[PDB]
Amino acid sequence: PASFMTSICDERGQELIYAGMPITEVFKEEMGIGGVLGLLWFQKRLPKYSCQFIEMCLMVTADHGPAVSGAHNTIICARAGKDLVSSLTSGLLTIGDRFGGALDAAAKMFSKAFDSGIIPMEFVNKMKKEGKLIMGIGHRVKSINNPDMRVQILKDYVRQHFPATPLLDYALEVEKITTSKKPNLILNVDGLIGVAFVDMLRNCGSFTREEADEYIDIGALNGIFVLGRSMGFIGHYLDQKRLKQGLYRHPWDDISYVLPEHM
Amino acid sequence: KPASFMTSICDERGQELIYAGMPITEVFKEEMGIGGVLGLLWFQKRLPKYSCQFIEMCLMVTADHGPAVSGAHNTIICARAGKDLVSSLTSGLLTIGDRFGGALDAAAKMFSKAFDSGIIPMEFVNKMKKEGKLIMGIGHRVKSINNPDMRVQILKDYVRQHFPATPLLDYALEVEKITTSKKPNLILNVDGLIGVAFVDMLRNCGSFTREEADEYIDIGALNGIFVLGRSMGFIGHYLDQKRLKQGLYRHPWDDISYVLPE
Amino acid sequence: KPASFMTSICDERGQELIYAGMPITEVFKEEMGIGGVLGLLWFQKRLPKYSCQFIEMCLMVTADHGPAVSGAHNTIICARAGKDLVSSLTSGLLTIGDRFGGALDAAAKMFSKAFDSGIIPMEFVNKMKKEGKLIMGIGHRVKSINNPDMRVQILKDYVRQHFPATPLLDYALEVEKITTSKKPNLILNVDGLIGVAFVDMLRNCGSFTREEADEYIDIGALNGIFVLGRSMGFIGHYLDQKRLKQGLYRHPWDDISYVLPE
Amino acid sequence: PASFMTSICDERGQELIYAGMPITEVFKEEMGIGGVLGLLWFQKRLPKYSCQFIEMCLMVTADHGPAVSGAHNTIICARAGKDLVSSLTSGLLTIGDRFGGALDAAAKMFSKAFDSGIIPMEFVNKMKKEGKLIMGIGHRVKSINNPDMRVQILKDYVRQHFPATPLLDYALEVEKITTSKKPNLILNVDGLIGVAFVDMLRNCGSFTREEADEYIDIGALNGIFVLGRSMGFIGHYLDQKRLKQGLYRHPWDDISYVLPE
Ligand SMILES: CC(C)(COP(=O)(O)OP(=O)(O)OC[C@H]1O[C@@H](n2cnc3c(N)ncnc32)[C@H](O)[C@@H]1OP(=O)(O)O)[C@@H](O)C(=O)NCCC(=O)NCCS
Ligand SMILES: CC(C)(COP(=O)(O)OP(=O)(O)OC[C@H]1O[C@@H](n2cnc3c(N)ncnc32)[C@H](O)[C@@H]1OP(=O)(O)O)[C@@H](O)C(=O)NCCC(=O)NCCS
Ligand SMILES: CC(C)(COP(=O)(O)OP(=O)(O)OC[C@H]1O[C@@H](n2cnc3c(N)ncnc32)[C@H](O)[C@@H]1OP(=O)(O)O)[C@@H](O)C(=O)NCCC(=O)NCCS
Ligand SMILES: CC(C)(COP(=O)(O)OP(=O)(O)OC[C@H]1O[C@@H](n2cnc3c(N)ncnc32)[C@H](O)[C@@H]1OP(=O)(O)O)[C@@H](O)C(=O)NCCC(=O)NCCS
Repeated sequence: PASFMTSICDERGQELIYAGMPITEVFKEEMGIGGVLGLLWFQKRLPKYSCQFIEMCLMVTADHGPAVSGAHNTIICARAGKDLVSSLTSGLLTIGDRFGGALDAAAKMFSKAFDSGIIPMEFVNKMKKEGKLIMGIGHRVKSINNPDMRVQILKDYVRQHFPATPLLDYALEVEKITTSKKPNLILNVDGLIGVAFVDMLRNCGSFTREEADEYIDIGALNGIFVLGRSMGFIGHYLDQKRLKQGLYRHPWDDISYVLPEHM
Repeated sequence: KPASFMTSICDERGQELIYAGMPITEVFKEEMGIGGVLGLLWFQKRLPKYSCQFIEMCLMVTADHGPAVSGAHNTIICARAGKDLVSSLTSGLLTIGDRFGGALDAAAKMFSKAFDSGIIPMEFVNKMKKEGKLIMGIGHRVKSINNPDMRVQILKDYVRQHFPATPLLDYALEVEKITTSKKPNLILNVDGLIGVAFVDMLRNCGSFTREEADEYIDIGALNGIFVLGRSMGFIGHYLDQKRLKQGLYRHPWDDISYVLPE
Repeated sequence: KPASFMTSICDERGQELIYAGMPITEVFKEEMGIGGVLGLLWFQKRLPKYSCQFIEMCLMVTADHGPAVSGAHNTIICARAGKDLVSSLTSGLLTIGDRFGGALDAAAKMFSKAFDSGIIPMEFVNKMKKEGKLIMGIGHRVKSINNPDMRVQILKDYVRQHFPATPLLDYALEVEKITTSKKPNLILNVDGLIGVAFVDMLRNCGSFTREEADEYIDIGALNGIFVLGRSMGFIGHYLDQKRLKQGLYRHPWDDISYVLPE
Repeated sequence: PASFMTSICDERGQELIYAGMPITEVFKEEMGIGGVLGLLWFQKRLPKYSCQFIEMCLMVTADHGPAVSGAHNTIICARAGKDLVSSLTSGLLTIGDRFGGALDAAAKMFSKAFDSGIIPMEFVNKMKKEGKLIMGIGHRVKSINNPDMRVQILKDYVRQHFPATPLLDYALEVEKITTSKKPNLILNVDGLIGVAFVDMLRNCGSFTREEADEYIDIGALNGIFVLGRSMGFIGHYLDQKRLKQGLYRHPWDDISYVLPE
């Protein structure tokens, strides 16, 4: 009896198959990278606007400079003379709850609040009372004084193409409240993509409510940022190889050593 | 004090994000796509549209090749071990670079070295057979002339229809005519096609000098293409094992030979 | 500009290296060993000799458990793909977690909470079984009451002979009597044994307050013991695959059920 | 035919075995961590002085502060709220030719020079003429004026306990020359451990010259630093969490953005 099960790709036959679509049909149907992601991650032929939204998400998350945790770590590996994969992975491993990997939790938290019937102000006050950070809100450098154009682009697309945007609308109401409290509490790219994907999955017509919930629960949304930002991290690796930057060592003047005494 | 880091690809400090000198709104207004964003971030060039589309086609054809290959299998094992997406993806990516996923790069370098040495295809084939070296990017387990690899056919047709010049692909196709005459399954395979066509894009699209094209190949651009493309399939395998509720795996002892010292 | 980083464990700025307030020469003069260095670097404490020796025993008993387990299997595949030592080690380490090798933190937390709350062993088990929650540190795929784990025996024997008190181990063993009477594979596994024995060590060695001991459990120190110990074996498997001249692995299709959508 | 082959550990029986030794015998013989490493990596019961040297190497490489590439990367992951393994791995992935991973190359380069009969001065000149860095030489902060006590501790042990140290003696002659040229060109911890392991493996009696050279070739020596430094990287992970350190973002003033116009 077979010990493994697989559903997404069959490479055994005359032609490669992605989720029951032979590769020739993938190209004949002009499915693009977004359509291939729809097949491999969601086992569906998603609508064109959904495929294009996926591609837009990969484009807008591609890079955000060398200062962020993962790009900084990739740059260090590259400067340590490591190979592409080691350097990329060293940076990818920083993606999580604080940096880049709040899409899953933003989708879950905003969907829960919305579906439960609580209004935006009740959601904000409940999270504050419980000491819970709102996932998908907040940014170290972008703010109401320095808005995030990636969020604007995504919003504009969703409004032009999506048949329904109730969760995005709810999250934008939350953002009006949080930014009035502190200017950095914007709806960040993780929050935008997360809530937009809930609206997309629930209303595109390719999924049942249970199927959409399963995709959010198993972590598909965070994958969008991982795949998108991998392009920028590889770009930083290549750039540092071209720049011929030597081994980095962090300066002692930026480190406070406070070791135990009387040992 | 002087800056310790240098960067050339992206500037997020302003009001509007910039990728290699193009503000993010312009990237979208010019319909650059994923391939154009790659050209900006990896090469700091605005590539022609046909080159951007070829890059996307490469990412589509390399997206996945089933669960049995080294990296997909390692990602599946992590997923079955209850790990998170990034850990599982990275466990599989870490298998890439030599015997798995390294042939795009190896084929681009080998064919480029032969072409740049000024030797003709027959001299190249004979030099490799004398040196007991396999030609990288040549050979398939079952495909042959008149039974093509469809991934090769699709990409090759696009490249020949859109690229102004394809001298390295032309050379590789001349090598294929010779190797297939020796053994019919010695076709130009998908690694060979992508490798040589990617070199032809860098050398002939007009955005690079030869020094820049050769440098991007040397520092690993084709390793990047395989990694970025295949990451999509590996994430897919992670999600699939969770969808299929697959539990912890432990390899059976009946498929392991234990030969410890006496 | 104020310092952006804070650190407490090692100072390499002076002529002589310092580990947690001790110059490296003093570490060797005091014969601290690997276990004593771990006490300094992970806990910033001087530990009794039996605690240091227990730590070393844990690292020795977790060093390896064959090539079939998730992480060793992944390391081997990665070595067979021609990759380097660190990539291959890390591909295997990334499988460590809730199902394989990384149940020490959760076992320590769940047994400590039950023990501290005064719940008797049967009430803890029945609760967990009624709730469908797995008891972390219980269960094994191949070891059982019919095939006992000698690593557990060795650890138990040491802890009972050398520790001043073993209340959490004693509680966990009462739980194991109950779970193994239900199903023979529901043994106290190495993750459970080390997890509870470390709680007993931290709480009763005299180097920690209860609050300090609870914090190190909370932040995840205990899983580190298995990661550090098993890294020796995974490096061993990497070297073994090179010494055995093992080639590229591909999982056999006969062991995979392809159920794609129609 | 079996799809996997293995020779280091057999867990199929009632009692676990490491390279032919049942786990109870490992403890009965007081083999320690160093002895277990001898079994799992070298398939040998090594002499006690070799086992103790292995343990000393793991102790001296355990940590070297938070500024080095790998510790820094681990710290960044920890500050990004990641788990232990992800954070450790992010730092281990920096180990290589420049940082922590020059033991294999130092052993190879020094062994091939020594065996070739070339004297230390002519080896230094030959590498300089060929534009090749001497692996195992050099350090960013340790120098003639800021010596490395780890190297001193290791040297003292090797001189007191090893039966023969010809490669270490040769490397120390190379160091005298390179440090006269530039103060940073010390024999670093990678070079010391690499060359000492060649002396250990060739002269402990457990290996033939062929077996000893194969170990250098497959890359066992780099594993000593990886295994040792993993303790320090885990220590940094724990430390950042205990210190409740938040998400890090590098300051823009320390980055020169030079994009195309
Ligand atoms: C991204 C992030 C680390 C940036 O935080 P920051 O700008 O450095 O802000 P600080 O951590 O200094 O916190 C400042 C204050 O804002 C509050 N705050 C920050 N982010 C918050 C959020 N998401 N929800 C609620 N309150 C938040 C803090 O609790 C703190 O309040 P206090 O003054 O009452 O203590 C943080 O907003 C966050 O963790 N967000 C959630 C994860 C996420 O969405 N990440 C993706 C963006 S990188
Ligand atoms: C796919 C592949 C296994 C098919 O080969 P095969 O039909 O099994 O060939 P065999 O191994 O049975 O060898 C049969 C003959 O074909 C030759 N041959 C096979 N592949 C060849 C290649 N790529 N270039 C030149 N000659 C080749 C062999 O040298 C042998 O010649 P001989 O009979 O004169 O000794 C093989 O072509 C291959 O591995 N190609 C990929 C090369 C590559 O890109 N490798 C990347 C990792 S280095
Ligand atoms: C290690 C582990 C995967 C082995 O599981 P296994 O032997 O393959 O058993 P299965 O997953 O097939 O489960 C079989 C039955 O035993 C039960 N079971 C297995 N582990 C259990 C646990 N830790 N607590 C309670 N019940 C358990 C299952 O609930 C199931 O019960 P059912 O017959 O009523 O449905 C599992 O015991 C586990 O996850 N343990 C907790 C994690 C841990 O401590 N890991 C370290 C050891 S590798
Ligand atoms: C560790 C290392 C990166 C530190 O370098 P550093 O002190 O920052 O020195 P720089 O890179 O600024 O180079 C300064 C000069 O010393 C020379 N140099 C540095 N390391 C050298 C070596 N290992 N062999 C010969 N010359 C060396 C450089 O060539 C340069 O010479 P130049 O001024 O004539 O161009 C470097 O010594 C090295 O790569 N060593 C080999 C790898 C190794 O053993 N690493 C383990 C220690 S972290």
